[PDB]
Amino acid sequence: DFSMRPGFGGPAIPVGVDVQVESLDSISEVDMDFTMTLYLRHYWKDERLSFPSTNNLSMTFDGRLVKKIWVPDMFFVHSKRSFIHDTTTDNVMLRVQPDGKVLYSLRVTVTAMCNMDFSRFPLDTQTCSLEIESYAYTEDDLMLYWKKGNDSLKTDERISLSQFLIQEFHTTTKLAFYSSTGWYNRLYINFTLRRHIFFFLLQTYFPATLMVMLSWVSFWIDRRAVPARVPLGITTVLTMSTIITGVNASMPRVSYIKAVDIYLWVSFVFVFLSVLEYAAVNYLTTVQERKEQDTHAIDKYSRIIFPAAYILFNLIYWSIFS
Amino acid sequence: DFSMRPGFGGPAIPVGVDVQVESLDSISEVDMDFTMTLYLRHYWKDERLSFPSTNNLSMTFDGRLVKKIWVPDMFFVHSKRSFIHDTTTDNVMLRVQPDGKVLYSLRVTVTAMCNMDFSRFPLDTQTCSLEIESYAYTEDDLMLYWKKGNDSLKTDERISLSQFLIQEFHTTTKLAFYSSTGWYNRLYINFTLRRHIFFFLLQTYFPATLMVMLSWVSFWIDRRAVPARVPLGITTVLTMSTIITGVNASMPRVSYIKAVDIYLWVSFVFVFLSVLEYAAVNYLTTVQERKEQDTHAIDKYSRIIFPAAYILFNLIYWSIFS
Amino acid sequence: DFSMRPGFGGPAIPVGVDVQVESLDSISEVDMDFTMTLYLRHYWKDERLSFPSTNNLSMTFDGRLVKKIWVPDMFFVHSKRSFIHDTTTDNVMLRVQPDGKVLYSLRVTVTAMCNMDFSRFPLDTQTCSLEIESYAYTEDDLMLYWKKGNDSLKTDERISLSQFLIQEFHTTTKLAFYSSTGWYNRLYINFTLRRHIFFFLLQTYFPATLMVMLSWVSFWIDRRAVPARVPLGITTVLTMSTIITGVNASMPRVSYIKAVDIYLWVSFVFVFLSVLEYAAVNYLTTVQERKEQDTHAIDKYSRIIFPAAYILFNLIYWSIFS
Amino acid sequence: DFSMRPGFGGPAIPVGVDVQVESLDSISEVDMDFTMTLYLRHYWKDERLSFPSTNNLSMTFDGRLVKKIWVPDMFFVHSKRSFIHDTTTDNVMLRVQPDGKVLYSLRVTVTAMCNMDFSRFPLDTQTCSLEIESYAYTEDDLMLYWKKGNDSLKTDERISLSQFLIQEFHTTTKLAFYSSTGWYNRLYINFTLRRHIFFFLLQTYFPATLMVMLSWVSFWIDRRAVPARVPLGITTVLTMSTIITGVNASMPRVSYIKAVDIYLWVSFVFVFLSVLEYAAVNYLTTVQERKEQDTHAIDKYSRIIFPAAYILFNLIYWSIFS
Amino acid sequence: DFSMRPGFGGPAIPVGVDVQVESLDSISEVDMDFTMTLYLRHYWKDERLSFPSTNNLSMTFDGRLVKKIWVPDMFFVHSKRSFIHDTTTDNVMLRVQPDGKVLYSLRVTVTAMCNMDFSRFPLDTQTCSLEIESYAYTEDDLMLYWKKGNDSLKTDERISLSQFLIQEFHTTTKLAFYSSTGWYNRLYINFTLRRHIFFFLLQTYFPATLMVMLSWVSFWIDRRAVPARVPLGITTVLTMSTIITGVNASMPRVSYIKAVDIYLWVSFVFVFLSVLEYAAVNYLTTVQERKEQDTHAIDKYSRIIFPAAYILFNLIYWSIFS
Ligand SMILES: Cl/C(=C\n1cncn1)c1ccc(Cl)cc1Cl
Ligand SMILES: Cl/C(=C\n1cncn1)c1ccc(Cl)cc1Cl
Ligand SMILES: Cl/C(=C\n1cncn1)c1ccc(Cl)cc1Cl
Ligand SMILES: Cl/C(=C\n1cncn1)c1ccc(Cl)cc1Cl
Ligand SMILES: Cl/C(=C\n1cncn1)c1ccc(Cl)cc1Cl
Ligand SMILES: CCCCCCCC
Ligand SMILES: CCCCCCCC
Ligand SMILES: CCCCCCCC
Ligand SMILES: CCCCCCCC
Ligand SMILES: CCCCCCCC
Ligand SMILES: CCCCCCCC
Ligand SMILES: CCCCCCCC
Ligand SMILES: CCCCCCCC
Ligand SMILES: CCCCCCCC
Ligand SMILES: CCCCCCCC
Ligand SMILES: CCCCCCCC
Ligand SMILES: CCCCCCCC
Ligand SMILES: CCCCCCCC
Ligand SMILES: CCCCCCCC
Ligand SMILES: CCCCCCCC
Ligand SMILES: CCCCCCCC
Ligand SMILES: CCCCCCCC
Ligand SMILES: CCCCCCCC
Ligand SMILES: CCCCCCCC
Ligand SMILES: CCCCCCCC
Ligand SMILES: CCCCCC
Ligand SMILES: CCCCCC
Ligand SMILES: CCCCCC
Ligand SMILES: CCCCCC
Ligand SMILES: CCCCCC
Ligand SMILES: CCCCCC
Ligand SMILES: CCCCCC
Ligand SMILES: CCCCCC
Ligand SMILES: CCCCCC
Ligand SMILES: CCCCCC
Ligand SMILES: [Cl-]
Repeated sequence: DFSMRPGFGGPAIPVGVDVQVESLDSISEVDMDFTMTLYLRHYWKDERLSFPSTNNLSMTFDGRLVKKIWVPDMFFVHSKRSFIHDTTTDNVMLRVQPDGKVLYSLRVTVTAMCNMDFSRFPLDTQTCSLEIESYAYTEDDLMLYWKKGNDSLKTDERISLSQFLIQEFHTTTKLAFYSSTGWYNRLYINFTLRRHIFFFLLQTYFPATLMVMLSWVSFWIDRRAVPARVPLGITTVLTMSTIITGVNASMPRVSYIKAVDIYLWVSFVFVFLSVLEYAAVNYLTTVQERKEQDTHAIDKYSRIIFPAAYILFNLIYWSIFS
Repeated sequence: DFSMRPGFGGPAIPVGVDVQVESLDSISEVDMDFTMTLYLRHYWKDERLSFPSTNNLSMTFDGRLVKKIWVPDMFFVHSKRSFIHDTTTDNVMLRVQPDGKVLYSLRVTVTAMCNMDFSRFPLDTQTCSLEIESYAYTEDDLMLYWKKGNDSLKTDERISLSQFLIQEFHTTTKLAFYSSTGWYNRLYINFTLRRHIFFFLLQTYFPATLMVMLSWVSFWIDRRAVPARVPLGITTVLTMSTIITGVNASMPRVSYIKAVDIYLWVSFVFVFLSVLEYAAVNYLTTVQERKEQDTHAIDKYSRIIFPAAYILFNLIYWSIFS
Repeated sequence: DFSMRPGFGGPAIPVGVDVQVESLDSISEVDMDFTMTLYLRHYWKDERLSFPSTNNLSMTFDGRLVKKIWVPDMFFVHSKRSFIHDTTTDNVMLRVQPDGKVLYSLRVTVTAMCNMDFSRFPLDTQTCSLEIESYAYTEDDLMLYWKKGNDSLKTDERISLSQFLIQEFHTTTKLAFYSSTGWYNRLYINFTLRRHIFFFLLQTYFPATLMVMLSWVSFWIDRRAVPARVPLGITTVLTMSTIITGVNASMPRVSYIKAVDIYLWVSFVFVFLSVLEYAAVNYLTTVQERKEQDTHAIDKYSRIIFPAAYILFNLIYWSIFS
Repeated sequence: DFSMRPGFGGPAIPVGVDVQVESLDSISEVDMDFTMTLYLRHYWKDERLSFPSTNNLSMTFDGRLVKKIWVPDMFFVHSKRSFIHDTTTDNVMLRVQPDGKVLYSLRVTVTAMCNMDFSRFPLDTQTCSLEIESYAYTEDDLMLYWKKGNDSLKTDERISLSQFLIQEFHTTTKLAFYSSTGWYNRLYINFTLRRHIFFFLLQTYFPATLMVMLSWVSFWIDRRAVPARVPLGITTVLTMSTIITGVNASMPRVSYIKAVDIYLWVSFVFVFLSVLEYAAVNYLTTVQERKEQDTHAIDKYSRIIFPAAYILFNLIYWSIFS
Repeated sequence: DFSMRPGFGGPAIPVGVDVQVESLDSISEVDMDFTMTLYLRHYWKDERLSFPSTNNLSMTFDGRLVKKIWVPDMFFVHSKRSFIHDTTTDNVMLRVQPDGKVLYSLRVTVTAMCNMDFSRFPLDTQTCSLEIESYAYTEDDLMLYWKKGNDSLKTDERISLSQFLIQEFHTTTKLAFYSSTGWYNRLYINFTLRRHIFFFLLQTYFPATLMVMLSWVSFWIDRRAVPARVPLGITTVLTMSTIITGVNASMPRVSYIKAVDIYLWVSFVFVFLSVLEYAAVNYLTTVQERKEQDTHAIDKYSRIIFPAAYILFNLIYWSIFS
């Protein structure tokens, strides 16, 4: 009866795992998941599978035999969807040796949930993992381990992504507990991710800075030229508002506060204050004309104060986000 | 014949349910649904499943036995789509004890319809539920209950969402009736949802307020400077219209009136009225010049009246939506 | 042989239908279809299904028996896609009575084609239907009818949609003909749909109207102030063009002429004419100065003529679309 | 052995086809394909299927018999995806007559590749086709033809599309050759498509034309009014650029040159030239003032030359695209 | 036992491949993959499949026989998803000759990963490939080759794409190694891709260039006209910012630096510098008036220097990207 595991009732059966990674097919920021294609290999010794031959060499069967014999039942923990490839036929392999050591191999694609924090965007780093576990059998019945330690993971040379950079592949293990079912062995495949920083500096942190620098030109124009100093500021407000909407249309769409939002909103406040400045100046000059019937003090102070505050802002901001 | 339930013809069979929640995979606002992955467990006593062993301990089978024996038929009420995971094999478990107490377990993902009201957006709170029912059998044949009361629900520590905050998981039960079929027992899994308010305050309720404040600067400029007071107002109208279209491009897309729409439209009316104000002033000054051949009264009254009305608006608005 | 219908060769077998509607899952305007989840019930009398019991009460089987016995073959006319739910097992029920009266029940989701006319958008009303027919058997072999007349349809209390309002559920029947196959009986489920009008009035018919009102302010400014009357009109053109593009980005995307398009284009023409007006005025004043070396007549006539024409436009427009 | 065709080894078996079209479900411009739902019927005479009855009338089986007997193997040439409907059961019909004439019928949806040329957009016309072929058997084994000539195609009265107009359904046949396999018979279903022209005239060819007409107003304003003639032109440039981006956001997205692109770019050049015109005029007047210390000739020539060139452009353009 | 290959234990079985390409269904730039539909053919000699007939001619079976006999197990290396077509029945063919030479044929669609570099966009060229391999058997058991060399690939005459141009189809072979499994034979189908350059020149490299040319007009306007030279520059900044956001909304969405980005950002810097220029000029004139109580030198130098620098930029840029 190939429904009972090898060594039933006695000690747990040692099953060993080997993995090779093919590709990383996609990543979704809004749904917080990633998709991967890999090869998965198993090993064990079963005597009901022995045969009399002198060759001392393995012999090959396929998926049809897999539905007759007994086989492990690993599954992917914290997955959203997976499948096994089937063209032009099932991507399954089964090799059987004279002494009874089986090898069993699959090709699969998995989508796995990854929790991500965007508060430092775009200067963040994300960490993700793939988890492997047996579904039905506890650690007293089935024992699970990496076949050759840290060397039981292999990775493909052309694995790439359009939005990210990948580094630091390694394996770990950990024991897990379910309250209604027991203690299970679990294996992990970990890696790290990062973005192209110097592109975001030019896409977002550059136009805003130029706009704030453009609002300071007003302090050097003659206060007598009202039809020239009034339209300049409000057009500058318009430009900055347009920019803040273009950046939002090109970003992934997240609804809590991010690093880049802070910088843009502060630049906006600097440009709004410049408009209030000249309104004060105009009003004071006008009441002086009325009272009686050279650069203004507020102009020659603004020319110093505004840039220095912006410089202080930048120092603190980049001390916090580094 | 494992087509007749245990206890056929006599009294109803008691079946008990246990649940553990894995993840919340996605939420759709336009279609009004959510997607969830969970583990589902059942329990009962059947004597046709007894076997002679002294061990007083459970013994394990899998999905192939499930197609031979009799098994409950629960289903998900008010679901749009669901499925059972099958890699690397069916995520199914079956454990059978010497006295005949069966345990049966599945891994599944469900999308369930949730009715939502957006009239208070973005200050709303949404309530959603998952419902479990037997398809074929009434309460006189099958009896359904939570195995250990309020403690029959377990939830994962890293359950998270990018747009929402989750709280208040608990269980309830209720009897249900179909007119052509009878009375059935139903179980419920309830929870609550909310948004990040202080992000929306800065994304939407901040730029508009600054714009209305910018339209008030006009009352302090000299009425003699026509080429300076005329372009200011119409450029301010342009800026506010641009803003009202950016917010609409970044929101989920709903076609009845929402809280945030009201605030934006009222700000728009304030800016339109400021333009009509100076047109009155200009016309009156001009006819005075013609008649005959200092700040105007309407200017020095507007400087008080406009801000006070806006303050009254804000008081009432936040008294209504709190 | 359960491949021959009950009453083969003699008279047609009467089969009766009962329906209960669960939810309306989605609607697509571009592809012209809707998606629905319902319960579907059948009834008939078959003697090969009789059994000797005294109970005078029905007894329950499930989907496995359905593959052995004979069963109707209804299908959904003018559907694009459908399916039967299968978690945690097939959503199928079969109840069999001592005298041989079978009851058979399914849970299904269907997407059905609905032809829609958008010429009156957004003041339109759409009518849609679900059609049920037997695939293989003509009216001389199988007879199909509603079990209890108008009362054979039941509907759920919380059926809702985010963009529409639903009303007027009722049933009808009609005989249908295929040229290569014969006459068949058909059943229908009809209902009506409508939009939230007073939201569209504020989203689209309000900003344009304010813009046209803003273009009339120019007639009251002094014709001597050229740098003040020239930029006003062209900025107003810019604002109206921006608005006409935002509305188009927020609508469903249809490529023939709709009611709302007409109103927007007419407003655009009014604003373009205002610019041509002042160009005439300026030119005439200038040639007068040249000839020789008070309000202009065209100004004081425009102040009356423009609003009156707009009022005439609105009267006719709302007499046509009501 | 129902694996050998009727008439094996001798002459080819005549199989006849009949078709009725239900709906046209969708069209994709970017991927260049369309999706269709239809009924497909076959006919032939097989003697291994004869039975002794006097009725001289056909008798009905279904899909389960289809898996036992022999049946044709038609397939859809140049399809991307297809399927057969299966709710509430397989949409399959089989009718068998006393003399052995079989009728066999299916309901299916197909997506078929259609090659399209967009160079004349939006004044184009597209032609598409559906192709039917036998997969395994050459013209010496299986003979394929339309059952009743041009009358073997039927079409539904409410077939409609939201973006197109459909006309000219007819059938054709053609012999085809594969180099590694042989000569096969092929059947075709052809039709024609077109757009709503007079909507595109108003959506795209109208605003641009008004803008070019607005740039000509500048020639009639007094050259002495620099602060009035300078902002007019550059604001007009801004408006035209905005328009050219809105049209691009509402079109299907194709990356070679189209008819409508040409018209928009030429209008853009006309508006840019108007700005250069006044710059010349201003410079010449200024140097005249300097030299010494009425309408300008370039103004009164532009008033004639610009409109006449635009009229010439329109004549040629509509002579080419008609 | 048709589970052992022909020639088991002795020498490897020679299997030969032939391919014909139907269509190229789609391409995704963000996910870096392409989708293809093709016919795939195999050949070999097996004696357990011989039959006694004099005809010296092949005889036809179908997919049902394929599940009984032994058959190769090729698969698609570096694929994301594939499938075999099944309407109206499995697209499978099997022809068997008196001497035992089998022919076996399939119709399939595959999506295959293609690594792409966008740094030269839009002047890039991409190279892609399709790879074929045996899953279970090494080169000592199964030998794989192209049936007729370079002539074993055929391609369809109407293969086309909406965004690209296709050229250079040819075949290659290469031996491959897996560390846990052995050496395998691999076949390749290669081709080349390119874009429509002269469309992108007009869509992107034309408006920016005109804008930079428009910013140079300012050097020829009289420095005394402040209300005419100040609004011109800031409106030009606004126009250029708008343009840079429209291009980004119409491109595929990639997050590292591309060729076209560089050109746009440099144009932006030229327009910002023009505004700073007149601010210097105005300030110097004003202090001169104050000191004392003709074209400026910076104006007549700018008129030469700005265009020459832009010309130098273009020379270098097109020397680098050619
Ligand atoms: Cl971010 C934005 C506008 N939005 C664009 N899309 C959605 N909201 C905004 C927020 C704060 C401030 Cl200070 C200025 C601006 Cl313009
Ligand atoms: Cl909300 C909008 C424009 N739209 C943008 N997308 C769709 N409509 C609008 C509505 C009312 C008022 Cl008072 C002002 C404006 Cl700008
Ligand atoms: Cl509706 C549009 C521009 N488009 C925006 N998206 C696509 N086209 C338009 C059409 C006619 C008139 Cl009179 C004015 C305008 Cl602005
Ligand atoms: Cl069509 C476009 C801008 N784009 C908008 N989306 C993508 N590019 C443009 C092209 C040529 C000319 Cl002469 C003027 C303009 Cl504004
Ligand atoms: Cl490209 C962009 C704005 N963005 C539009 N969408 C996203 N960012 C920008 C970047 C650099 C410079 Cl110098 C100018 C501009 Cl306007
Ligand atoms: C979490 C602090 C946000 C501060 C935003 C300030 C915007 C001017
Ligand atoms: C709105 C501007 C008011 C300026 C007042 C300045 C008083 C010192
Ligand atoms: C932000 C500028 C403040 C200038 C204050 C000047 C007081 C004399
Ligand atoms: C939540 C961190 C806010 C940091 C603000 C920094 C302002 C310079
Ligand atoms: C339901 C009341 C809506 C009021 C909208 C007012 C817009 C100015
Ligand atoms: C359009 C402005 C008219 C202003 C008239 C004011 C009469 C008191
Ligand atoms: C909204 C301002 C009204 C001002 C009225 C002044 C009447 C003298
Ligand atoms: C439907 C509620 C409208 C509330 C309007 C509040 C205006 C201050
Ligand atoms: C079908 C009549 C359309 C009229 C459009 C008029 C646009 C100014
Ligand atoms: C382009 C404006 C011309 C105005 C001419 C008016 C002649 C009565
Ligand atoms: C649309 C306004 C026309 C004004 C005509 C005035 C003729 C004296
Ligand atoms: C096709 C109907 C056009 C109606 C135009 C109404 C103009 C007032
Ligand atoms: C194929 C000719 C294109 C011409 C484009 C001209 C744009 C000004
Ligand atoms: C940039 C404008 C220069 C105009 C020069 C005109 C010489 C006839
Ligand atoms: C495009 C207008 C050209 C005008 C030339 C005038 C030469 C005196
Ligand atoms: C490729 C056709 C170009 C036609 C240009 C027509 C310009 C009037
Ligand atoms: C990799 C060099 C980028 C240079 C960008 C310059 C933008 C002004
Ligand atoms: C912000 C403009 C300052 C110009 C100073 C020029 C000194 C030579
Ligand atoms: C970019 C223009 C520089 C002009 C310098 C002029 C120095 C006299
Ligand atoms: C990474 C290549 C940068 C090339 C810059 C060229 C500037 C002319
Ligand atoms: C905004 C500056 C105000 C200065 C008041 C003296
Ligand atoms: C004259 C003060 C200049 C300040 C520059 C930061
Ligand atoms: C808009 C203010 C009008 C005042 C009339 C006296
Ligand atoms: C002079 C009146 C000022 C009012 C500020 C709200
Ligand atoms: C646009 C008005 C023109 C009037 C001609 C007398
Ligand atoms: C003086 C005429 C006013 C007209 C208002 C509609
Ligand atoms: C742009 C017109 C220039 C005329 C030179 C005489
Ligand atoms: C005075 C010339 C007018 C030309 C109109 C096309
Ligand atoms: C921007 C030009 C400055 C020149 C200083 C002499
Ligand atoms: C007078 C100098 C002109 C320079 C044109 C590039
Ligand atoms: Cl001025």
